[PDB]
Amino acid sequence: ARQVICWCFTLNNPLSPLSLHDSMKYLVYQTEQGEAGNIHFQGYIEMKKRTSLAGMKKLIPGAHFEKRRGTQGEARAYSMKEDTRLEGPWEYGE
Repeated sequence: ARQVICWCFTLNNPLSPLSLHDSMKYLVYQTEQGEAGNIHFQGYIEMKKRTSLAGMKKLIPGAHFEKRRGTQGEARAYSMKEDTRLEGPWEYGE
């Protein structure tokens, strides 16, 4: 059994809410307040396994993603900033 790292990305001024992916396994995101009255989405997403950024970007082409593992396992606790947290957290998928 092999484990994969979560994908940390940030979506600013989203045109719509995210959803589960047939390729991924779990979906986690939350809404935050910032950059003008508008809102942004922030969370972690775990893909199938051998899925590059192309897989995630395919769902939301035009966002900031990071697979460098800047929070591999650490995002399970901190996740996002509660001080600036607006909505969530939210879990979807398996």
